[PDB]
Amino acid sequence: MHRVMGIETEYGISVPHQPNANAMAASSQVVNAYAPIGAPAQGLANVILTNGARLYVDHAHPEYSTPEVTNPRDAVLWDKAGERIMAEAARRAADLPMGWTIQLYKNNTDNKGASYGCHENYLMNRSTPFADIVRHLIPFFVTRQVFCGAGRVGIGADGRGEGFQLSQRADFFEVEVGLETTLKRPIINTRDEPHADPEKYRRLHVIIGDANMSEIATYLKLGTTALVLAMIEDGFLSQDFSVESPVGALRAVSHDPTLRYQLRLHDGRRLTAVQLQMEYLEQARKYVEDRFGTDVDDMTRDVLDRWETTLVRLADDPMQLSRDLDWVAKLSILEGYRQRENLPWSAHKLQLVDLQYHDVRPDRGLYNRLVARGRMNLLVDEAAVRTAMHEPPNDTRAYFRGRCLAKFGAEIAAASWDSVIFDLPGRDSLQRVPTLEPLRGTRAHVGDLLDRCRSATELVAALT
Ligand SMILES: Nc1ncnc2c1ncn2[C@@H]1O[C@H](COP(=O)(O)OP(=O)(O)O)[C@@H](O)[C@H]1O
Ligand SMILES: [Mg+2]
Ligand SMILES: [Mg+2]
Ligand SMILES: [Mg+2]
Ligand SMILES: [Mg+2]
Ligand code: NA
Repeated sequence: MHRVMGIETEYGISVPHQPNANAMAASSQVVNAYAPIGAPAQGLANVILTNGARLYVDHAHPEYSTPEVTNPRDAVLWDKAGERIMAEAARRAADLPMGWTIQLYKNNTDNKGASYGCHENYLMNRSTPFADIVRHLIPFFVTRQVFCGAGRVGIGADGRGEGFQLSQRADFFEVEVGLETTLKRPIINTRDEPHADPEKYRRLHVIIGDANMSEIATYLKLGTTALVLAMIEDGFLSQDFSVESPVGALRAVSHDPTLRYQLRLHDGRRLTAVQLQMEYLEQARKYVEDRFGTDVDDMTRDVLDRWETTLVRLADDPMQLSRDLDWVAKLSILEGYRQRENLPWSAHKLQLVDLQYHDVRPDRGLYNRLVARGRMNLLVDEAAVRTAMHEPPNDTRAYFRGRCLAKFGAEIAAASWDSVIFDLPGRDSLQRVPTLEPLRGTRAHVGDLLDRCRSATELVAALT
């Protein structure tokens, strides 16, 4: 599989025993405690890291945005590195004089009414009609939470309805299509800031997904979506999967973790979320055969196979997926508490456990404690994750960005997705090197050049 993509994750943040601590100040401490090993991004803390990622305060939250990658396995890897970066940043923040003790959560709600975002970004061709993107992604986004959901205790935006639901974010979305990300949240966000030539490219800005801990969930989330987008772009999909009341269906699907809720399609068909997902899987399979046949790459085949297998197991018995899906693993933990301690779904302790699942600390987060016991299926190994904290992917412009920050960090004034700004001794003016093509500036393009250059001056000279 090959499509430029990236994940932004806004982290939940709290300062224990300082319950009214200013969240912007706490977020700033986190980012500023990690900033010694990045460069300012082009008045809150906002930096680029040597792995090509952005780390910044997005109003009330610290946010980590992966470098651009080309496939869902690398998306998992550099997104997981972001969890390690957040944990280390909070650890370092506490070591600084007057530093606060700050807890961070890779989730989407504080269970107190606030909701924050885990955004997926997908490079698309400008020539794809946005109406087609909307028509074909709304039913997919409504139903993919049967394997993408992270689980949530509490029903409704204020979390006071009693029960468990598939997704953290479903209750906070109110419209089908629109521009905002924090109010009147739209299933299809229309932000158009491509960080590339807008005549050729669109960055599809997806805001509906829960942050996932499980690598299988993040992999399926990004991979299945990317396959659906390939069908949209070519014009492959003939069927109209439109659902009658998309916002209502998003919530109803989430509120039924038995996976029996039947959606009403515009054509009167009644399908479960799993069944509509199966119709997307079967279309994906016909599309890959028609465009690739037996020449399908191994990662595309793996995503197709895992997507199909997961849907069959969800239909048979979702609990056999506890090593794979966040909502299933979390539900398993929660049902254990309900059995051991005779707790109803409204018990406050279950909302604490819900949040603990997402704690970035290796010994305190419940997902991390499952991984420590080898109880979750993983796609990458920890050695690779640690490397990915500091080194970029080799096959996007993040390579050029991250390696320049590592090797020429003394001469970088700022950087962003679309440029690196150099300060050369003896040159009066700052030197802006644009990086407009997401697939230029790879190790194949510039690895040897960067190896050879001993200074930013030699690099900048070579590029003009
Ligand atoms: N042209 C593109 N196509 C797809 N992903 C992109 C593109 N440019 C940047 N990205 C990815 O988009 C995300 C941008 O993060 P951020 O700056 O937080 O975006 P936002 O403008 O939504 O806040 C990153 O994960 C980055 O890798
Ligand atoms: Mg962002
Ligand atoms: Mg944000
Ligand atoms: Mg975003
Ligand atoms: Mg932006
Ligand atoms: Na936002």
